[PDB]
This record gives sequence, C-alpha cells and structure tokens, in this order.
Amino acid sequence: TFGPKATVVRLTWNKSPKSVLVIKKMRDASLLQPFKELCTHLMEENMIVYVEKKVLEDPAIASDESFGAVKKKFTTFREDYDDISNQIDFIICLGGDGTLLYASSLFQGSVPPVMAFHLGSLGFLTPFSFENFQSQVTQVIEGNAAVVLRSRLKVRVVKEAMQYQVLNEVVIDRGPSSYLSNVDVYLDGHLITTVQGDGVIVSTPTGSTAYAAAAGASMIHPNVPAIMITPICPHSLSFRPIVVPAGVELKIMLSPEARNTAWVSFDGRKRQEIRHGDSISITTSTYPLPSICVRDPVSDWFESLAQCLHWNVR
Amino acid sequence: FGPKAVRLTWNKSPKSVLVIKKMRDASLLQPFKELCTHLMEENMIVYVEKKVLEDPAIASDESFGAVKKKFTTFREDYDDISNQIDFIICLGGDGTLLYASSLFQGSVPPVMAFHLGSLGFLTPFSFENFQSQVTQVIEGNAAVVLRSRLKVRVVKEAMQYQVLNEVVIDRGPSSYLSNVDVYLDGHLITTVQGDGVIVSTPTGSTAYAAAAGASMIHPNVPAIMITPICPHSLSFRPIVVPAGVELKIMLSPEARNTAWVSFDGRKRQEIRHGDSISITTSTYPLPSICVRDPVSDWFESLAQCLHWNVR
Amino acid sequence: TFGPKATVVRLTWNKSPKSVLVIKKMRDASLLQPFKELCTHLMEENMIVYVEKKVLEDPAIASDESFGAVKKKFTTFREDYDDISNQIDFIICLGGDGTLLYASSLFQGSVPPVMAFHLGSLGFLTPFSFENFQSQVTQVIEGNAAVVLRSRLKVRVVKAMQYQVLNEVVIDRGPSSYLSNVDVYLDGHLITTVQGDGVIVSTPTGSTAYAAAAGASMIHPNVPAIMITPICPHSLSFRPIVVPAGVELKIMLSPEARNTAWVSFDGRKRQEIRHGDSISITTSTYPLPSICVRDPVSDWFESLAQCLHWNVR
Amino acid sequence: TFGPKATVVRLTWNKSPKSVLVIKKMRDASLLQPFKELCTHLMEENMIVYVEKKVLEDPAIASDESFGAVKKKFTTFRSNQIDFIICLGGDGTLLYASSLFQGSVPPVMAFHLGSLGFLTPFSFENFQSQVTQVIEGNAAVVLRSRLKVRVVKEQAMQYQVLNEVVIDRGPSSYLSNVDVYLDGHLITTVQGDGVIVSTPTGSTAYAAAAGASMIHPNVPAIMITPICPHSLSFRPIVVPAGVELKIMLSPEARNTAWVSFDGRKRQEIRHGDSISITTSTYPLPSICVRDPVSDWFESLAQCLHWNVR
Ligand SMILES: NC(=O)c1ccc[n+]([C@@H]2O[C@H](COP(=O)([O-])OP(=O)(O)OC[C@H]3O[C@@H](n4cnc5c(N)ncnc54)[C@H](O)[C@@H]3O)[C@@H](O)[C@H]2O)c1
Ligand SMILES: NC(=O)c1ccc[n+]([C@@H]2O[C@H](COP(=O)([O-])OP(=O)(O)OC[C@H]3O[C@@H](n4cnc5c(N)ncnc54)[C@H](O)[C@@H]3O)[C@@H](O)[C@H]2O)c1
Ligand SMILES: NC(=O)c1ccc[n+]([C@@H]2O[C@H](COP(=O)([O-])OP(=O)(O)OC[C@H]3O[C@@H](n4cnc5c(N)ncnc54)[C@H](O)[C@@H]3O)[C@@H](O)[C@H]2O)c1
Ligand SMILES: NC(=O)c1ccc[n+]([C@@H]2O[C@H](COP(=O)([O-])OP(=O)(O)OC[C@H]3O[C@@H](n4cnc5c(N)ncnc54)[C@H](O)[C@@H]3O)[C@@H](O)[C@H]2O)c1
Repeated sequence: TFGPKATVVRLTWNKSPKSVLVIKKMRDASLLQPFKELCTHLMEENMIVYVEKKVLEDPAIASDESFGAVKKKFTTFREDYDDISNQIDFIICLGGDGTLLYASSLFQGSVPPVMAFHLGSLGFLTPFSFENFQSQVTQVIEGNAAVVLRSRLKVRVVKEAMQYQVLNEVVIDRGPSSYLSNVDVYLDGHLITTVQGDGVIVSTPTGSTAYAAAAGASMIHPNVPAIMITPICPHSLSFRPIVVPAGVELKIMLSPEARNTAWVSFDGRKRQEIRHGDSISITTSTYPLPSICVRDPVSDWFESLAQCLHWNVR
Repeated sequence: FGPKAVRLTWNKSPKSVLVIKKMRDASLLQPFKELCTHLMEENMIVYVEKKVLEDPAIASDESFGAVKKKFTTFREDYDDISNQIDFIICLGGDGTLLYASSLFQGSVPPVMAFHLGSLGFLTPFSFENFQSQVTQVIEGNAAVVLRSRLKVRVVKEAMQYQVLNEVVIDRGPSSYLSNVDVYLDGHLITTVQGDGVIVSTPTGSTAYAAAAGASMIHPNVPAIMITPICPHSLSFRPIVVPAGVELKIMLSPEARNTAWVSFDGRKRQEIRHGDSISITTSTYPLPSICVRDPVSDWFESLAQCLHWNVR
Repeated sequence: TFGPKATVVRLTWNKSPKSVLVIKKMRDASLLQPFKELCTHLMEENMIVYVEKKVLEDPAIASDESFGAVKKKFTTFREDYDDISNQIDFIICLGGDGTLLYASSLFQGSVPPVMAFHLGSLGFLTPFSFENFQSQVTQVIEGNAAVVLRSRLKVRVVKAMQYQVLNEVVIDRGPSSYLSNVDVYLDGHLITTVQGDGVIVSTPTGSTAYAAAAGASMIHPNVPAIMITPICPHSLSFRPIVVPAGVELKIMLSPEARNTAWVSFDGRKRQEIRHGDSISITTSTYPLPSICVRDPVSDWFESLAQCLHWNVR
Repeated sequence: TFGPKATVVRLTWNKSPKSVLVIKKMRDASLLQPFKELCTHLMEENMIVYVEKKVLEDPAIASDESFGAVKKKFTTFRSNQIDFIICLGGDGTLLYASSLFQGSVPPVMAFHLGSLGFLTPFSFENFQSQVTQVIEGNAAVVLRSRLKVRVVKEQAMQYQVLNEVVIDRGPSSYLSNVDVYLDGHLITTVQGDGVIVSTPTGSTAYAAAAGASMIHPNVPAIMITPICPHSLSFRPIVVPAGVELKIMLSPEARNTAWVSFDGRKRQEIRHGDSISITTSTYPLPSICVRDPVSDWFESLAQCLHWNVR
C-alpha cells in the first residue's frame, strides 16, 4: 500500500482519489502560471488540493486577485508540526528533480504516488510535459498508469537516532578540510575497506545517474534491488564502485587513526557532522517512492539517459 | 539441483561425484590422484573425463592404476554427462569452473572449486586439509552461492548456449570499427561503435567486463550487465538492466564487416546481417559452495586477485 | 624543411608551389564531383597535379568525356612501383581522417603540408569545408596560413622493417581468445608487463583516436609526448601514462607467454610478432604539417566539440 | 641559475655550497632523531645551516642539552641565501619548500622518514655518503615545472604552485559552475565540484584521484582535470605549457567558488574575480637517486601500486 487509498506494475486506486498535494519549486518565476492553471483545474472536479504554507505567502500569488478567488480552497499545511503522511492520495510535482527529492522528505513512511512535471530545463525523474496536462492528469486519476517502485535508503545516525529516508544517496565527505578523509565502511559487521579521499556516494539505483555517476559509477536501472558504493576521487588507482545486495547492513564510521571529522549529507540537505564516536547505519527502506511513468519504465529511463546525460550520442 | 541435491541440503547421501581436471597441466597430477584415492575409500562413485585417463603421465604409474579401474568414464562425444552427478569437484582454476558450466546445459549440481596454486576469483577452497572440507560438504553443512547464468540463442537466416561470465560480440581479423545494434524488450536502446560489448552476469562483473571499466557487482544481485570494449564515444557508460529483460543483438543495416560472438571465451561463431543473438537470464543457476559465506569470500577475492583498494 | 619547397608557426613557400597531390578516398561516390571540380580548378593556375593510378582507372572517371580533357594532364604515379618522394609541394586530401593517414603512408621521410578536406564526414583531422574552396586554396598557395606540426612515431620491427605512424601503433591479440602478455622497456628498463588485449602507444594526434576509446586523456598536438594506454587490462590500477618524446620504447613478448602477438600500424597491414621479435618505437624527425583554418587551439577544441562531443551540456 | 650558486641534466655548483636549509614536517615525533643527526653532521664540515624559527621553539628540542651546543649555530629565520635544501618528512614538506621560494628555487634533497612518499626518493640510511655526493656535485636533478597564478579581485596576488590549483566549492552543497578560457577563448564551462589544473608533478596528485593520467615530470604540459563532472564526456585534457588559462565564474552562476593552492590558504572568488594561470619560469630542481624515469616508475610502483600483478 502507498498512501491512504492508492495501492499496487500498474496503479490501482480502490477508492477514488480526492486529496492531491502540489509541490512548487519555491523561488521561481516560470512556475506561477502553470501552478495557477493546475490548481484551478484540479478544483473543477471537486478534489481537495494541498499547498505548502510558504507558497501562499509569496508576494506574486497574493497580489493577483483573479487567482485569489479559488486560492481560498487550499488545505494549507505549515510543515512545522503538520503530518500530511496520511492525508494525500497522490502528488503532482512541478519544477524538476529537486522537487521530487523534497517530496520524499515530507514522507518518511509510506508515500503516495507522484506525478513529476518538467517545466523548463531537463529532469531525469520528471517525465511529464506540461502540454495537454488535463488528459494526462485525468488518465492518472482514472487509474490507467504504470509506476516504478523506486527504492530508498533508511539511514540512522548514532551520536555518542535521527532516522532519515533518502532517495538518491547519502554522502559522507569532507567540508572545510583540505586533507584526505579516512572513513571505515563495514558490511554486515565486517570491515570491507577504508576509503581515503573526498568521500563515498553510497546510493540507490535511482541515484546511480546522480552524483554517483559523476564519480564514475555505472548506470543502474531502478528495477533492480541493489545498493551502490562509489568513492569521490579516491587516492587509489584500483577502487572502483561496487554493487551490493539490497538486503545487507551498511555501517560507516571514522577510523581510529584519522585526522579531522567527517560531514554527512542526505540528498544534498541536512548536512551535519560526524566525529570519532558517531556511526551511520544504512539499509534498504521498506517504503519505496512510486513515480508514475508516461509510457513504460525502461523506455523512460533510456530517453532520460539520452536527453539529460547524452548517453551514447553519435 | 542435481539428481538428489542459502544452505545446502542433500536429502539423499551423495554417491556420484565428478572431478574435473585442468588439461595440459603437471602440478595437478599428485593432488588429482590423492583426491581420487580419497573419494573412493568411502565407496563413493567418481567420474572423470575420458581424455584425462588417456594422458601418458597417468598411465605410466601402476600405483595409481589399481584404483584407477574404478573410474566411470565419459568421452563428451555420446557419453554426455546428465542428471547422474550430484556433486562436482573442480581442480585447476577459474577456467575449469567455466568448463563445468559448459558440460551441464540444464540443472547443475553444486560445485567445489580448488585453487591448486596461483589465484582464482571463483576458486575459494585451498587444497590443504581437503579431507575435512570434503567430508563436511558431503555431510551437508555448507552454504552456496546461486550464480546466475545467461541463456543465449543464435538465430541464423538455434544454438541454445548457457554462459557463466559473459557473451562477447567483437571483431575478428577486422581492424575497422564494429557497429552492432542492441534491442531491449524489442526497442532500440543503442548502437555501439567500437570493438564490441561484454553483456555479462554478476559473476562476470569481475571478468573481461571489469577490464573495460565495468563496476563490481556481487553475485547475489539479480541483474544483467552491458559494458563496451573501447567505444568511440566518451559518454557510453556501462549500464545495468533488470534480469527479467530480453536482449537482442544484431548487425545494423549500414554496417561494414561481420561480427564474431564468443561464449565464455570459447567456440567463436560469425554473425552476418541476417543473424540475431537473443540473451535472457537462465532458470538454471550455478551453485558454488563457499568456504564461510558469500560476502567475505567475494571481498577476499577482490582483495587478493584484483587488488581492490590496496593501501 | 618540409618537402622540396615548403618550409617554416607560419608556412613560408620560398619558391612558388607548382606540384600538388590530390588524394581521394578510393571507393566512394559523393567525392567524384568535388574531385573533378578541384582538379579542373587546380590546373587553371598552371599547377602540376598528381593522382594515384588506381583513381584514374575507376569506372566512373572515363565514362564522362567532359572530364576526359582533364585526365590527360595528370602526372600519374603507381603504388609500390614509383616513389613520388621529393616531387610534391603540398597535398590536398578528400574524404576524411583515414585519407590523411594514407597521406602519411606515402611519405616515410619529409612530407609536404596537407590541406585536408571533409566531404560528407565530420572528421577530426579534416578542418576545411569544401564550400568556397577557391579562396581557401588560393590563400594557402599565396602563403598566408598557419600550420600544426603533428609528430609521428618511427617504429622498427626486428625479426629490419621501418614504418612511420601518425595516430598509433597497436600491439594486441587477434584470433586468440586468451589474455596477451607483452613486456615494455623504456630506455632498456622493464617498466611494465601488460596482461590484456594490448597497448595503444600513440602520438598526441592519436590521443583522440583508438587511444581515447581505451580511456586515454585528450592530448593537444603541440605538446611533445608519447602516450602508453592499454586495451582492457586485467588490473584496475594500470592507468594510461605519458612519457617524454625523446625516449626509447621496446616491446616484446614475455618469455612465459602463451600465443603470439599482432602489430598494426595506423590500422593497416598487420604483422605477427613471436618470442624472438622486437618492436622499437621513437619519435620521428619528420612531422606531418597540417594546415589549419584559424589556429591549432581553436580548431582542436572545435573538433573535440563536434566529433567527440567533449563536455556537451 | 637555481639559487645563488647552484646551476645546471646534471648539477654543477661552480662555488662550493656553504648554506643549507633543513625543513622539518612540523610536529612529528619520529623526525627528532634524524633531524638532530643530520644537523650535527652538516655542521661538522663547517657548513652553515638554516632552520625555521618555530622548529627551535619546539618544547621537545631544548630539553635535550646534548643538542643545545649543536643548536647554538643555527642561522634561524622567523631568498638568495640558500645553496640547496634538505627536506625531511614526506611530500607535503616539499610543497612547503616551494612556498618559501616564490622565485628561483635551489636544488632540494628530499628524505622520506616514516613515510613512503612520491617526491621523496632518498632513504635516510647511509645519508652521510649521499649528502657528501650531493655536495661534491655528482648528482642528477629533474626540473619540475610550477604554475604561476595571479588572482585579480574587483588587488593582485601572485602565487607559485607545484602540484595544482583547485577551484572547487566550499560549504555549498550544489553544483559549481565555472568558465575556463584559454588564450582569451572560452573553451568550456564545468558543471560540478571543480577543476584540478595542474603540473606534470601534480599528475599523480589529486588530479590522478579524479581520473587524470600520469605524466612524467619531463613532459612540458598543463593538465585540466574535473572533479566528478556532471557529464559523461568531459575527459581530462592537456595543453601546451605556453598557453594562458583564465578561470572565472559564469554570469548565470549560483553560489561562489573557492580557490586553493597546493592544499593551502583558501580564497573566495566572486563574479568579479579572475584566476590567471601560466607556466612559471622558476622550476623546482629535485635531486634524484639514480635517474628520472626509473625513480618515477619506482614511485608509481610503490606509492600508487601502478600495474601490480
Ligand atoms: N557533482 C554533481 O553532479 C553533484 C553535486 C552535488 C549534488 N549532486 C546531486 O544533486 C542532488 C540534489 O538536488 P538539488 O537540490 O541540487 O536539485 P536540482 O534539481 O537542482 O539537482 C541538481 C542537478 O542534478 C540533477 N539530478 C538530480 N537528481 C538526479 C538524479 N537522480 N539523476 C540524475 N540527475 C539528477 C538535476 O537534474 C540537476 O541538473 C542530489 O541527488 C546530489 O547527488 C550532484
Ligand atoms: N581482458 C580480459 O580481462 C579478458 C580477456 C579475455 C578473456 N577474459 C576472460 O577469460 C575467461 C575465459 O576463460 P579461460 O579458461 O579461457 O581463461 P582463464 O580461466 O585462464 O582466466 C584468465 C584470467 O581471468 C581470470 N578470470 C576468469 N574468469 C573470471 C571471473 N569470472 N572473475 C574474475 N576473474 C576471472 C582468471 O583468474 C585468470 O586470471 C572469460 O571469463 C573471459 O571473460 C578476460
Ligand atoms: N575502437 C576505436 O575507436 C578504433 C578501433 C580501431 C581503429 N581505430 C582508429 O581507426 C584509424 C584507422 O584508420 P581508418 O582509415 O581505418 O579509419 P577511418 O578513416 O575509417 O575513420 C574511422 C573513425 O575514426 C576516426 N578517427 C580516425 N583517426 C582519428 C584521429 N586521429 N583522431 C580522432 N578520430 C580519428 C574518424 O573520424 C572516424 O570516426 C586509426 O586511427 C585507429 O586508431 C579506432
Ligand atoms: N583526494 C585526494 O587524493 C587529495 C585530496 C586533497 C589533496 N590532495 C593533495 O594533497 C596535497 C596537499 O599537501 P599536504 O600538505 O596535504 O601533503 P601530504 O603529504 O599530507 O599529502 C597527502 C597524500 O598525498 C600524497 N601526495 C602529495 N603530493 C603528491 C604527488 N605529487 N604525487 C603523489 N602523491 C602525492 C602524499 O604522499 C600523501 O600520501 C596536494 O598535492 C593535493 O593535490 C589529494
């Protein structure tokens, strides 16, 4: 089950969807007219819409009075203490990949299916074009759409628990330090190696084309159960990225004979510091992120590779 | 798995073991005789390829000939080994185990690989104190790794091969670039221009695929690999695809020269414009017995053979 | 000096050029009309034009009688029989990169400047577009053009055969399906033994060639260097290396090696090297002058952007 | 000329060396005994020695009164005075030496104590004979190229670096967007962590960690290597030593960038700042044990394990 109503690779609703969360790219200019159009349309079939509190306080949305008549029907949440985990049937994302990551931040448990929309530039996780969006949204609502069960990593930080869920990767690297970083990595309680360099890009398949790909990791389809381990410019000619089964335990610590501390980041945010007495535990989460695909998983993955990463051009 | 054969359960006590020896070798004779004499003091039937018994260096010794007469002989010509062997012991190195996969095109009994000197990624058992190890495996206290294999069909205008490490399409005598098209689920995913591609198993991730820049994949990860051989494109990163897909490699219509297909570094065939290669994930894996557990053996192989992250 | 008259980076003619060599891409169809146009234009300034004998015996070169009056004024030469050597002031190439390689094959010593043309192919070493070729060829004839002196490798095979290679010389394994073990000496010292498909020891101008496919870095043709890059080694550490151009390389088969090896010179005639054979590689004293449209750096980076799509988006 | 007296690839002194500078790897307890032994030996041929002031300030250097008498003959300092340099500690010491000599650099005899090291080929065992042979003038050197870097702020600041210059991101977690120009021509913009524009000596450094090839220090070139670029086709490149590189921030760039010289003091560059990199005319001569190429391959074999088994 994914959300209060949606469940499952096709998508089934059982109960008709009535609550939708639209997530905007925060400070942007080209995403005002499409956001207004989408919100106006989504409430023409009497369907509850949710909007971040920080979006309605924007000066460029309160100034317009034509949209203000229909804006009052927003089930606003302030994100300070509101748990919208059990209140959303499916999500529409506007702006790019960074929006989808934020969509995974708000749902640390089961997450409803998402429908990412790309409006400008190119997105690897955003397959839907905003043109003719009415028909696509209607088809998604009816229940004729395929999804991919994108894996996520459950990460726990023990300081001498924080319980984060990450989508692309968790990065353990160096911050202001300009020297080598020595980090010990354990798999199932056994020391497998010590990385001596900028850091590691332990990731998910859907993060294989992310920052992991920049460091030399291979392209991994999101339909395989696997966990990547990829360095960041290691000071060793023979440390290639490795792929491990999804059902294993990963642990990451600072080696006892190490100078400087380490810095851990989750999808580019929540950048905190780990010292000698801290530990990071990584597993494969039981709550995947279903993202609706326009036609099918493999074709969308390969077209994203072709357009975004220019994989095998000429 | 076999007639009677993640832990290993025997159900029926093993009695028919096949010992595969590395041909054209001299350091393996004494361990081969020792292992064969030991395996036939528990009244357990052993199998040896016919070409091994006709070796001049093994017929010249009459001490081994007394126990040699109890061998069960197959010649690979018409005496194809079948669901009659429930335990395999391999001597010599990695290429021996590959041969073990060549002999069994269907379900394969569990295999024991011995590294008699040198180093082998797929050979984790040291020959020292082999009596206790073989006894423990015969009893039924041993973990196994189900290595996946690729089912390959060659259609010429069927061959039905099973491969362990990879299938390599490349160029032979040709010195020009090679253009071959690849289909995934009946869809043009790419055309590769260069030497070729090394579509492989996780077991082949550390093989010739690793030579071309492919990543390291544990044999417990259910996926198929696609890595090039020096492509004339900076962007063609090796890719990993689900095990349930079907790959179809052909020659592009606007392609000069023919292509050459090799299965686990073995018999090479030539494919022309009208030929196709279909690759899927086989339903008959290769159970390889591990000394202690899969992960530690894999990482020891990485550290000892490939020198993965030394110093 | 580069040829009988051309000399030197700007090109100085000293004596007015009168002998020109046009090299065609052999079996092709889209190149006949540009070849005919260039040949007709070249002899309206009273330029002696040299053409390969096999080109003039093509079926679609005498079937047209309009061009018949032109073929009578070609100084025909034949491969392996007549050595053109020091008789050509500068060369014009048509068809693509390989033609330039063939241009290096005909001149084992000093070679005249080459004005490469790309026709229906993009090409890394072919920077001239055939459009408005009259002004370009006139400007080159006058003597206002920049030149990139591409280094070449001098290779001797001892079994006393000598070759000059432009892109690289490749020592690899052919019909063998097993690993190839070959030993490399630098200045008489064992620096490495490689266990894999082979090595792509190359010139800078061959860096973007088959060397690049194997993971080599992009090497500008104005740096004096010799590359050594492998072909899929069975080792994660054997990163490609760059050595000074003034060194001696000597490649052999290791004593404990199975099978023989195969040596190829610029993707051409392949020889077999056994245990008793040796390959000696140095930097030649006869570079290949290649005329450039604007200047070496911008042309190199444009070739990287168009051909190899270096850093797109 | 390299220093007041040393000149040149063989090394010729012309005038007998008399002033030598010893550089110690800061606080390293393993180097105290070699430092004392070397300083005692160097002042038995009546040869002037130079030491950093902070080395004598070490609490565990005046406690031993045996070395105090030897200590009192140090020409301590807190150019044009040092004939050649002896380095103890490892690779990072040599870089520090290049920091002290922004102009002509005297030859350096690097020693590896407690570390293996790439640029430190001399073993401390039997150091008497090695130092004597160096003093006599029977030794070969390699002329390691350096990069001259000028930072222009919209305040000129010159620098000479030995390994590389790194233009990366600091605390920022987003991609860094920086434009690079060669001879006034925009060659590319890089979309990632940064660039590792380097020397051949730095080819085995942090540049090698990002996928750059090894270049022998006798090959004149300037390397450009990314740091995990967000592109599959940005292969590292080399350029002739005679070119001029100019790195800036693109006009449509978020966040700033940080420039680091050999792993030292980090500066911040805004949109109005520029970095100009050329090949310096003052190389760093480092004396070799036997010959350049064999020492380079020895360092590749035991430091980076290049092509093992
Ligand atoms: N060197 C690099 O390429 C680099 C550096 C830092 C962070 N990252 C990645 O950026 C992400 C954080 O996103 P942001 O907050 O900057 O938002 P964003 O959308 O601005 O992401 C930045 C860029 O990365 C791309 N991207 C993001 N996720 C991707 C994925 N899964 N596959 C392919 N491309 C992807 C985006 O399309 C965009 O081009 C993390 O996934 C992190 O790994 C990459
Ligand atoms: N460039 C290369 O690395 C290269 C070239 C050709 C063939 N191969 C491999 O050789 C094998 C053919 O077997 P053969 O009997 O002719 O050779 P072999 O058994 O003599 O193997 C040759 C080398 O490859 C290693 N090897 C073989 N299979 C391996 C695996 N699965 N993982 C890691 N290392 C492995 C062996 O340990 C040995 O070092 C195929 O697996 C093929 O991929 C590799
Ligand atoms: N895997 C590969 O990429 C590969 C394989 C074999 C040969 N080659 C190269 O092919 C050439 C043999 O000449 P041919 O007449 O058979 O080829 P060709 O003229 O048919 O050209 C083949 C391709 O290689 C490119 N190319 C050739 N030389 C180049 C260079 N110096 N820099 C960049 N790109 C270059 C061409 O642009 C074209 O794309 C040699 O340079 C050899 O290195 C490359
Ligand atoms: N990811 C990396 O590999 C990385 C990261 C930051 C800095 N660095 C390098 O560290 C150096 C900063 O100086 P430091 O005071 O930290 O010195 P250091 O001796 O502390 O350098 C750290 C490590 O780098 C090695 N090293 C340094 N220069 C080298 C070279 N030219 N070739 C091969 N190995 C070399 C040293 O031997 C040591 O193992 C710079 O050369 C910089 O490029 C490397």
